[PDB]
Formats: sequence, structure tokens, C-alpha cells
Amino acid sequence: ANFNVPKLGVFPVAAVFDIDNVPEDSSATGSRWLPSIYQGGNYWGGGPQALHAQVSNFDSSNRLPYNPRTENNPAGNCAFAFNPFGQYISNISSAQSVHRRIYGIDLNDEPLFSPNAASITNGGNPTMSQDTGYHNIGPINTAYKAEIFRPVNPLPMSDTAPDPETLEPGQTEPLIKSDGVYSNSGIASFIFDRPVTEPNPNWPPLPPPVIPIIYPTPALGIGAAAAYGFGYQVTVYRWEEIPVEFIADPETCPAQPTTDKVIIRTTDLNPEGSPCAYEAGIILVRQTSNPMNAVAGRLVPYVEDIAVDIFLTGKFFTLNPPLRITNNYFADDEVKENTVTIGNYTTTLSSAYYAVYKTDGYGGATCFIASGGAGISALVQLQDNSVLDVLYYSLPLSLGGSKAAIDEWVANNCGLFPMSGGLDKTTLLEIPRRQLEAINPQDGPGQYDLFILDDSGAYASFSSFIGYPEAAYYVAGAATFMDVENPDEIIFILRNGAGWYACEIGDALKIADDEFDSVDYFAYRGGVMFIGSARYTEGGDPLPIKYRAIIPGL
Amino acid sequence: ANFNVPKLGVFPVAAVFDIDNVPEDSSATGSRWLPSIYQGGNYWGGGPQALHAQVSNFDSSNRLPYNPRTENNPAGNCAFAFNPFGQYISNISSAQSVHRRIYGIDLNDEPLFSPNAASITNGGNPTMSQDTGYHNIGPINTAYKAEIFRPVNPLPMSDTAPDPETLEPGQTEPLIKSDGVYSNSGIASFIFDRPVTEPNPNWPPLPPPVIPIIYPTPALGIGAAAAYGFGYQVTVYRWEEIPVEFIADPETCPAQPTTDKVIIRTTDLNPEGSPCAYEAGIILVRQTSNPMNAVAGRLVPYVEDIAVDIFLTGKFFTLNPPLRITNNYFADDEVKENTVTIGNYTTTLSSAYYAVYKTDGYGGATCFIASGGAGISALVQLQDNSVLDVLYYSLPLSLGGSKAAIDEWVANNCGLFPMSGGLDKTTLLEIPRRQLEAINPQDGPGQYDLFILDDSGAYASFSSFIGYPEAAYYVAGAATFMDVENPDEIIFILRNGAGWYACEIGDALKIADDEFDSVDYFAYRGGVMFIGSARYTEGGDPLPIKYRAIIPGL
Ligand SMILES: [Ca+2]
Ligand SMILES: [Ca+2]
Repeated sequence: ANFNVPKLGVFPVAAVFDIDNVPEDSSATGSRWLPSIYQGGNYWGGGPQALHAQVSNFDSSNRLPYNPRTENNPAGNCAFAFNPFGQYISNISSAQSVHRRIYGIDLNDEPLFSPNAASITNGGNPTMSQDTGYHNIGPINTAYKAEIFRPVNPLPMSDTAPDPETLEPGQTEPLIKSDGVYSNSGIASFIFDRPVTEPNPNWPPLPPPVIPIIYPTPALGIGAAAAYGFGYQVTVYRWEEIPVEFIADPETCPAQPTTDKVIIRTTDLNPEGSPCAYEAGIILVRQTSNPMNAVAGRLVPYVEDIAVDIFLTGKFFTLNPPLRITNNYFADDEVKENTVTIGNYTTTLSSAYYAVYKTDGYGGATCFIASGGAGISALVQLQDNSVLDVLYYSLPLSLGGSKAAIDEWVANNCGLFPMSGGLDKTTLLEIPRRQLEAINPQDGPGQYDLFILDDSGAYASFSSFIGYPEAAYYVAGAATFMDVENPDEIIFILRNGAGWYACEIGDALKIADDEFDSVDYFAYRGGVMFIGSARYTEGGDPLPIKYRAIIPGL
Repeated sequence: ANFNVPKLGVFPVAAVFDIDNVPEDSSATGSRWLPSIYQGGNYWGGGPQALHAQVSNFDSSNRLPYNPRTENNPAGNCAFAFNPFGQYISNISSAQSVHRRIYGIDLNDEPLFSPNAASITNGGNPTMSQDTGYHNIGPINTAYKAEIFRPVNPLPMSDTAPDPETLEPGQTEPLIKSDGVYSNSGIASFIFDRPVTEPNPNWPPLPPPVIPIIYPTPALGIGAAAAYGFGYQVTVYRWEEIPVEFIADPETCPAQPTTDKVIIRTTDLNPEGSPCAYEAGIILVRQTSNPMNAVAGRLVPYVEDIAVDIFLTGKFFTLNPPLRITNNYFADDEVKENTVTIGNYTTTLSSAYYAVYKTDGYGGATCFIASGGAGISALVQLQDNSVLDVLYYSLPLSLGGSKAAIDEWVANNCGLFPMSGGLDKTTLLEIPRRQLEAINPQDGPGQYDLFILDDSGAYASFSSFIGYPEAAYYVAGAATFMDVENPDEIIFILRNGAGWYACEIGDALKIADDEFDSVDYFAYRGGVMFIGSARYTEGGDPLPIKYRAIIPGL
């Protein structure tokens, strides 16, 4: 819906000041502290302050561990979602490791974890990376480390052949059944801001409700997970004895081998005796210190299930291109230059693909910077050359690197929108509600209602504006005319849309007779206007930008 | 030895310029681009350029891998020596691992390496650290990784009891002899700029002379070493047979157990036969598909030596506090501010303990900075806000953090010395040869000869100087008088010690009648003098420093 805005008057000039005590900036390169009239889409301006972000060359060494900032982990610095998961797949090989490990056959043995590839890619929002330097199972590198192996049920042991001297059946580890049934562990998902916990079996009424098993280390991007039910089968041998009996010559041995006992046939020439043929598989053990005291039986095989829960950790991170943000502004009658870096900045690769800044005009600024068109980005709170806070986000690929789209995303996820770029001139000056009011960064009902300023048709449509929402006004600079004999004017719009005013500054911009400086850089703060004017020579060479300060009567 | 220096004259002033277009600096905080007359010991000045180094807060995450810069590894960035070494100590435990590993009983088994603690401490010059995240042998973390296990001689195998069906003696791994002899590996020292190599057995005349075994990765601080002769003993069993013979009823078995053979006694009721008692230890194997075809013998134990060479890598680093260097200078009639960072600078902890800068007056500078009084330091080559090169050193503890001592050390190891601080006034102006000549940073013969300037007694002994060796002169600023009615003068000394000149600048420093500005900041470049004068109010409050430029007639 459209809303007419009447021109209520012309604010006169109360004073004009020069600014000849500042670093010289090339009219060809731009002002280091004053935003150009073409940069409204990069700001939520608050004064004569300018920012610029640069991206450092980077490699796989510049890592950002997954340290999620949550109610449970308020010290984390990652705002983007990430939910990796995987399983311990059961097969002869992995089962070997688990078996040798739980039975103490070798404490170095460990099964390799199988992460779900897609969960690591994380939809590229952002693309995550597994830190394979975190651990190694022998010659194999892996981003996962099994912390605890817990058999669901006590590990069984098989008996051995009775001891010659003791006549006692020993013990040994069951034997993995190669052609047995393998069950994969359940789904193991990593958590970073709390420990893995199992319901306290005694919960109602005794505390605590849950029992922590293992803990993650979010600062190092280490998550914690539980992979239940890893299963495989083993063969257990139980010694099942059969009676041993004696007979003596002349009695004869059975015509057929014995199957339910062993018979020992004694003679005169051999009072000790010799056993009658017995079914293969039967084991006879003659006690050495009393051969006439032997026992017999078989080591019968039994198939059994071995289930184990495995708790493990995983190390993750994403690439994070070091940044360098220049933050310069005017104050105390001089220019304050400030620089700050994030990460191990080395050499500049380029300027940041996207960057929007909300400033207070005094070195204060909260910004959103994405080195690329998608992926890792930083929501940064800063003051001068000091980084107060940093929270990372990720720009979805579905934005196709669209400034307009990104603007809305940043608006919706971070409450930031370039309020300084709404003014435009076609047949008349116009600006959507959102920017004019400059209070709600998000799109919404009435947010796109158009405020059209009556009596502004004389201005050129190619005029460019950068506005400053302060107090009752939205002050935007750069209403230019097709006729240079007509000096640029500053526009003062009421944020309630009641009406607007212009401020003719033809005098302040007057260099020669019938010749004025154009407004190319503009800012408004504390009721003071700051102007920057491009400059060149008769020949056409770039010169230092002209800086003035103009105070309007309000 | 002393050398008289006559006053040859007074250079007049050819021109005076003001500098009112620069950032305001507090007379209480200092000039951001002009070295104070009290900072000669911090520079080898070349113009109106000032540097300052800050140290960032740091923890164990700020690591500097041991990457030595050598003819073989010119891309390395470490100049300090480091020679870690250790051994693989032989004992039942480590031997177990080596045995199970070389015989393939388990490829995850590995012996832990024992580094020589003192070699890691490295005399604290600097203190090195082992990266235990590099590898793990099961639950144990270790900065070392065995790459190759190479038995000095083919691994022996012991025979087993002949197979029932096949009647063939098998094989199995020898048995480690617990109470055996253990030999430690030889001395294993890590190298970083080349691979470990063994003489090519065929060298004369066939190439290459040596054979690379394993390679280090200096960029990651990974060294490579060879630990020869790790030794332990094992018991090997060789199947030594004895003949098997038959006899038949009525013949009788020997009265005593057989010790050199086995006798099988057949009968009518048992055509197969029963063996006559035989010495314990003897093993009889009756072929199942022909019991009358059995063999006998013993599994005789033999002690043997097992030696193995182990090649391994180790990951090392030292703590490296991120740095931030401000580099500002005057040029093109304005002040050029530049900042640069090294490492992941976060928050400032303090100013660098020690720092000396050789400047060219145009943003160019090569410096030596040590965040602390001893330890890791950086030799840095820079231009404006760009780090050209960085080479790390370590300041020996034996310097006790002595500026004077450090100065000499830096002089001797890096060819850098604060040439700007030699001038001094007692009864007369005086300066050692080294600084006056400003060509050889190191101490040496004649380097401490004193040049005394005649006719300079009127100056105050509390005068402070910062000199600039350029072309034929050593221009130092700040010859002050006890009587303020007498303005400061700049001293121009000939580097060949032929004589000196003064430059009276009472006019340029004249603010009021019978009142002048004192020279508090000074620099000389391209025949132009740059002055900074402290300022205050009648009340005594700090004001902006006054800056002028004075050209002398030469
Ligand atoms: Ca337009
Ligand atoms: Ca003195």
C-alpha cells in the first residue's frame, strides 16, 4: 500500500566546517571513514564510520571446531546446526576386534566406525570435516575413538580339557563363529553440549534421573555418541563328561566303540589297563598321580550371542577463512583508524563476498560477513580494534549468493538488515516502510508499503542514496540534479511518514562561481552531516577527497 | 682508544614546515610515527617511522612446529637448534608388542618410545614440546609413531607336533622367553630436513650412495629417526624324531621306559598294538588312516636372539605467542599508519619484552622481537602492513633478560644492533665507533673506541639522543641546555669522525618571546629533519604534540 509524504519545508544551514586534518583519500579509491552514497545496501548506518572485510588465504589448517553455542554450552561459538551419525557395522573383521578387545586378548584392537557420509556433508550448510588426526587404530587414521565397550550380558567362557595332574577342566575364550550372525550397532548420533546418558534404572524416585556415560569436548569439536547392540556370535564349549568304567582280562571289549562312556580293560601284564575303543570326539584324561583315577567326556560346542554397547567420541570441524576488518570513523575532530583480525590471518585472498554493518557512528559495529557466497559466515560484535564477540553461521546454498536473498536470511537469522539503502528516485522519492521506519529488520506485513514523497520530482532519477535512521528522521544523502548549476541536497524524512524536508547546502558545496562540489560520501550523526566530494584536475586526474561538516537548523 | 672530533661549524636552516594534518597524539602518550629522543636503544633509525610490538594472550594451542630453515629445507622458518633423541627400551612388555607385531599376531601392537627428557627440554632454548596427539598405541597417547619394523635376520618359526592324518609336523610362532636377555635399541635421533638413510650396500660404484628409509615432514614439525638393534629372546622348538619300532606278544617290553625310541607291542587280541612306556617328553603320533604308520620324537626348545631395527617419526613444536606490530611513518605530507599480525592474535597480554627495529624511513623495517626475556623470538622482515619473512630464534636464559646482553646476542646472530642510541653527553658529547660508523653491528676491535666532540661542553648532561646514520652523517636529535632561553640543537657528526656540526633551530622552535618548544621526538631522512614537541596547558594538562619539518643547509 502507498502512503503520500508531503514536503514540509527546507532546513537551513546553521554552520559549515572544513576537515583538512585527515588522511588523504583518492577520489579514485574512496573514503576510508565515510560511506559512499552507493553503499546504502551495505549498512544500517549510524555515523561517519566505514567498515571493510578482507579474507585471508587459507588451507585445511584454518579450522573451526564444531563448538555449538547453546543454553547448555553458552561459551560455544557456532550457531549453525550439525548432526553427524553413523554405526559400527558388524562383520568378521570388526567382530574380531571387538572380541579380542572385550576378552582382553589385545587392548589395542578396536572396530572402525562407519559415519553416514551425508550427515558429515551436512547439506554443505556448512560442509563439515572429520578430524582423522584425533585417533588411530593401528595404521588406520580415524576421527572416531571408542571410549567404552560394555557387554550387554556377562561374557561367557568355554571349558577346556581336564588337566592331567589336577584332573580339572580349565577355561579359555569362546571362539568367534565366522559363519555366524552379525548385528550392526544401533544408530549412534553425536552430541556436543551435554553428556551421553542412560536412564537411571532407579530414577523414580531416587536421583539422578539419568546417568552420564561419556562427555563431549565442544571446545575441541568433539562429540559423544552411543552405538548400542553391536552383535556377533561365538561358539562356547561345555565339558560334558561320560562315566569311565573298568573291566579285566579275560573279559572282552564291546564289539563296537563306546559312545556313552569309556571302558578301561586291565590285564595281568598291564594292571594299569588300556581303554576300549571309544567314539571319536571323546576325550579321556588319565590322572598322572593315579592312572586308575581318570575321567572322560566331550567338549560340546554351543552357539551364543554376544552383544555390546560401544560409547565413542568424534572430532569435527569446518574450514574457517581468517578475516580482517577495517573500522574507521570521524570523532574528536580527527579520523580514527582501527583494524582487527580473526584467526591466523596471513595474506589477503580477496574482499569478503558479502558484508553488512550496523554502526553507531563511534567505532561500534555489529556485522555479518561471509567470505564466500555460501557457507561459513561470522556474526561479529566489535568496538574500534577490539572483537567483543563472534558467532558463526552458514549461508545456505539455496541462496545462490544472492545479495537480496542473503540480506533477508541475515535479517531472519540475525536481526540485521541494510536499512541505509531503501531510498530511490523515479518520478518521485520513494522508500519502503521497513527501511524508513528502521526498527524491524525482517520482512512482514506492511513492511513493503511504499512511502512516496510529494514535490520531489525535480531530482534526478540516477541520484544515489545512503540513509541514516536517527531519532525522528531518516537522513539520506545525495539528491542530485541533471543541471549541475543546481547543487545536491540532503533529504530528511520523518520516520512516522508525516512528511519530509530537504536541506539545501549549495553554499557549503560552492567551490567556484556557478560550480559546486557534488556529495559523493555521506553520513549523519548527532545532528551533524558529514560530506565527501570527489575531486579531479583539469586534465582528469584523481585528487584528495574534500571533506566538510554541515550543521542543519532543526 | 679516544679520538677527538672538532666542531667544524653550524648548519643554518634552509626552510621550516608545519605538520598540522596528522592524527593528534597526546604529549602524555607519545608520537605514533616519530621515535622519542629516549628511544635510540630501540632503533637503527632511517626516518620518521615508529614501530611497536604487542604480545597476544596465548595457550598451548598457539604452536610453532619445529620446521628448521636449512640449505636442505630453505622453506623452514626456525633458526634455533633442536636435537631430540631417545630409545626403545627392551623389556617383557615392549618385547611383547614387537613380537606380536613382527609375527603378525596383531598389527595394532607397538612398543612405546622413550625420549631423553633433557633433549626435549632443549636447555629451554627454547623449551620444546612433544605432540602427543600425533599418535596412540591403544589408550596411550604418544608423540612418536613407529613406521617400519625390520628384523635384522629372518624370523624363525618353531615346528609343532606332527598332524594325526598327515603325519606332518606343522609350524607356530616361537615363544618369547620372559626371563631372557633384553637389548635396548641404539640411539635414535630425529632429523627434519632430510630423510633417514642407510649406506647403499652397493655404493662403490653403483648409485645412490645412500638409501632413504623414511622421511620427516618439517612443515608439521615431524622428525625422522632410526632405532637399531631392539633385541629380545625367544624359544624355538625343533621337532627331533626318534625311531618307532614294533615287537609282538609274547616278547616283553623293556624293563625301563624307552628314551631313544618308542616301541609298540602288538598282540593277537590287539593287532594294532600298545606302545611300551617311554620317557616323558616324547610324543607319539599314530597316523589315523594307518595306525601301523606312526612317527615319534620331541619338540626340543632352543633359545634364539631376535633383533629388529625400528624406524619412527616424532612430532614436536614450541609455544609461539601471536604478535601485532604497528608500523607508522610520515610520507607524502601525511602519516601512514600500518598494522600487521603474526599468528592467531586474540587479546593483548602486554607489550613485547624486547624489540629492536632497523628502518628505512619508508615503512620498510627488519626487526627482532622477543615476547619474553628469554625463549622464542622472531626476526621479521616487513613493509607497511605486510610480513615479508619471519625467522624464529630463541634468546638463551643465560642472558637474564638483559637488554644490553640481548642487544649483543641479536647483533651476533642476526646482524642487528640499535645504532641510534650511542650518543651521550657528560663533560662533552661522546659516542662509540660502532654506532657512529653504523656499519658493523657486532662488537669487535676498535668497535668501542670513543669519539669525543670538542666544543660541546655547554650542552646539558641530561640531554637524550636518538641518532640517524645516513650518508656522511650521524644525525642525532636533542642537545638541550640547562637554560631554557637556549633552544635545543641537532647534532651532525661525520661518520668518519673528521668533525661535527650543530644546527641551531631556535627560530623553528620559537613559540613565544624568550620561550621555545623542546625537541622531544626526532628523526632524520633524505636531508630533512622531523621534530615533535610536547605540549601542555597553563594548568599542566597534556595537549597534542607539535610537529614540524626542518631543512638544514648542507
Ligand atoms: Ca532511481
Ligand atoms: Ca649524559
